[PDB]
Amino acid sequence: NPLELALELKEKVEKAIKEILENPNIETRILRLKELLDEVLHAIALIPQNEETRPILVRVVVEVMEALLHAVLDGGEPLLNLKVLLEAFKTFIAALKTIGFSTEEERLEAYRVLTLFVHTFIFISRTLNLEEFLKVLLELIELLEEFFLAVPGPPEQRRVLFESLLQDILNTFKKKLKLYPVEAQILYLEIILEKVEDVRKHFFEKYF
Amino acid sequence: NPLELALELKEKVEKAIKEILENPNIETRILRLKELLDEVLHAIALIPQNEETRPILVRVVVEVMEALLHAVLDGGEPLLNLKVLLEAFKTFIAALKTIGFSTEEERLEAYRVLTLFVHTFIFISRTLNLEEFLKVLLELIELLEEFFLAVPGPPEQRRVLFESLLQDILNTFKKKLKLYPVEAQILYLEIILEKVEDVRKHFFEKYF
Amino acid sequence: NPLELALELKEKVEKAIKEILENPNIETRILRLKELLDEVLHAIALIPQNEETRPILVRVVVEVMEALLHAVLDGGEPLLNLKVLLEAFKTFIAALKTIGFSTEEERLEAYRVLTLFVHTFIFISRTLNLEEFLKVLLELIELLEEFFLAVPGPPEQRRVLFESLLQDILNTFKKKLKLYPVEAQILYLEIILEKVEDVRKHFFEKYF
Amino acid sequence: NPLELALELKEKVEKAIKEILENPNIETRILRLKELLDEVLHAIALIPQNEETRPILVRVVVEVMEALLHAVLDGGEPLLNLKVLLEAFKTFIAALKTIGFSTEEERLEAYRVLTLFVHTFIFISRTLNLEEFLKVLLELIELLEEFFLAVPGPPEQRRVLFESLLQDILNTFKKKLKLYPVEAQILYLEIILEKVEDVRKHFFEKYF
Ligand SMILES: [Zn+2]
Ligand SMILES: [Zn+2]
Ligand SMILES: [Zn+2]
Ligand SMILES: [Zn+2]
Ligand SMILES: [Zn+2]
Ligand SMILES: [Zn+2]
Ligand SMILES: [Zn+2]
Ligand SMILES: [Zn+2]
Ligand SMILES: [Zn+2]
Repeated sequence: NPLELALELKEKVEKAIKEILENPNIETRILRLKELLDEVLHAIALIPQNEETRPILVRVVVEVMEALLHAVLDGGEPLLNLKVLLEAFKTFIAALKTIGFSTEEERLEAYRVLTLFVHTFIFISRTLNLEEFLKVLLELIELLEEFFLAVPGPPEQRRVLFESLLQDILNTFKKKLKLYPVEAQILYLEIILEKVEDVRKHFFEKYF
Repeated sequence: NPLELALELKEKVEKAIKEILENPNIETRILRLKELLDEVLHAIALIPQNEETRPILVRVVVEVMEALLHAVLDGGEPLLNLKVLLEAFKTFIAALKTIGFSTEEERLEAYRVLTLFVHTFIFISRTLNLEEFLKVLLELIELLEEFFLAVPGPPEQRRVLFESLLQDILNTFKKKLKLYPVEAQILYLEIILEKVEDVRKHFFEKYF
Repeated sequence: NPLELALELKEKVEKAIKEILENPNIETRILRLKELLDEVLHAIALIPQNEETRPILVRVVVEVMEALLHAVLDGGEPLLNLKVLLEAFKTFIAALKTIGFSTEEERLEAYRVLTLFVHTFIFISRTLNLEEFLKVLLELIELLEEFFLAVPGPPEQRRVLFESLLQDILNTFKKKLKLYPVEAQILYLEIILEKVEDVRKHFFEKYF
Repeated sequence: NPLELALELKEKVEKAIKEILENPNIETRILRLKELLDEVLHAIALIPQNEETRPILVRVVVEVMEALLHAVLDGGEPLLNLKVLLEAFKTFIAALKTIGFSTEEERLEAYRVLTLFVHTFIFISRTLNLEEFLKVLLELIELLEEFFLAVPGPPEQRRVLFESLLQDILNTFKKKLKLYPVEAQILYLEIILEKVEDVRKHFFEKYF
């Protein structure tokens, strides 16, 4: 019966998270959390999927991702943390795709997780230099587009959240750029604005 | 149901403001209030929006902005406070645009908040020197134009309030300018008068 | 047929300007207008060139440049706006060179655009410090020389307009310099006077 | 009959483009587009060449290259996309040489595609470091020379477009160099100016 499998997977994930959080090494915590996320994805892949189990899997994946975000916020080199965050976010999108969403509560949970991820990524990536900043920001924008193409729902919130998150990214980029001479402003502002306009156009063509 | 979500968001914001206010550090209070404003915006973004929730969201945003203005008025460096005020007020326009306005009470509350913001900004920016003074006054005028383009309503009040606020800004600018030799008067008076004339022309073309 | 191509280019530019002006972000407006100028230059390059098309190309370029000047006058950091104005003016000179100039009406339109550019540049550059002021003023004088060498016509107007514009620049420079102690007067006044005398001598040798 | 072969090749290419654009992975999209371009070249190689088929082949090659440019603009490591762009542009030149050019419309289409390629390449290569920037710019200039030697036509447009593109490259190079200390300016400005002067001299000797 699928429901019992969902409960046993939930308990297994809870014990695994409790074990991993106990470890003193922060980098070890991050790596084991990423591996746990991948194993959770493979576990959902095997479990039968239906109405009742779907919210259970959604919640368990949300707990894993939130725990990983909190752990990656504690310590570590910023670049390694950002790369692990990107890989984990790709796995998160894949898990959300295979699970599928029906109820509104799961949609709101995923949207909250996305907002938390965006804020955490911006906060961590604040400390880098210019080139890595631009690279990670472009990767974040692309993954944002992929996630908004992954979760189906009403288009109004789909538009509002995308606009708000792109505005957050632009504000952070401008804030960072104001620390550099006038010449770099032109180049990097042009690059970021063109990328944002392109992704906005792609999304607006999609939802129509 | 949207209403219960509105109430619960209100309560969360109330204890959030209460907690943050007990913090001893001033700069921490300002920064966390700005974070709370942004998170509130993202919260309304997800909250289903209809007739009854609209006033509740307007009230909670008004309380957050008023608390931030009072906290900013207490202590801190002038320029940093002004920049945080500008960012938070831009977020305020974004939140008001997302919410939408129907009733007159919400409109009057928004106009009162705008008046409070303008007076506080002028009072704080009084202490700076002419270059930063002129800069902050210019983006203050631009953000005034954006806000008055954001909230729809009757045009007579939208004209009278704009004229009064521009008069306040001009009086403050003249008061500050009267401390320096005659040469600066010409240049800076010309700059400010041209800017205010241009924004007035833009608004008067808009509402017609 | 060249005439139909000129008309379709005109129409494309009009909707391009209409779309661009709609955007809320000021910096995006400025950058996209600069790209529109460059693409207009490239389009004119391919367009077959003859009598009737010349006025049409002169108009469309004039409208694009005027819209960019008005947009730049609205908002933005002074230095970035000035630099974008410089590159746009270089593109404008190149476009005027490739188009060719026969009729008097197009000449008067080009001279009016040059006067507008000079006044706007002076007004915007008023707010900078001495070093940036000197740099931007010297670049402005050099591009003025290039433009007056780009558009052929009767030499009396080419002399009178050059003298008037140089006088405007000198008056603005003196007005700005009167804010600072006596020592800076000697240095920067000497630099600007020598530059102006040199460019005047070059032009007067040229037209003879 | 050659005409039916041209239509069937057109339909095959449209179906292939539609299939490739569907793929989620961006790098796969780029690679399959490049392979499609090469296979298209081999297809025209076998296709009998005459008057009516020539415009059809020009159009289909233009669509393939435009789709590849748009896909390359979406995502990927900049250096990889630049190298793929260089290889695809070489293939594009070879295809244009094999097809031949008689009508003016095909010439204008090819020139527009060249302009799009130059702008996209400059925009993408903006983000690299100094040495890679210089290398890719030199390869771009060389391929520009080859393309302008590939498509025959009137020499006036051949001159104007070359001058405009070289000016674009020089402006971008100066803009990037303005981010670095004074010593690097000398060396790299010298290298780029000598290269562009040499290629201009070669072209001017050619067309005479
Ligand atoms: Zn795996
Ligand atoms: Zn922590
Ligand atoms: Zn936010
Ligand atoms: Zn107080
Ligand atoms: Zn007042
Ligand atoms: Zn160009
Ligand atoms: Zn204006
Ligand atoms: Zn092959
Ligand atoms: Zn795209």
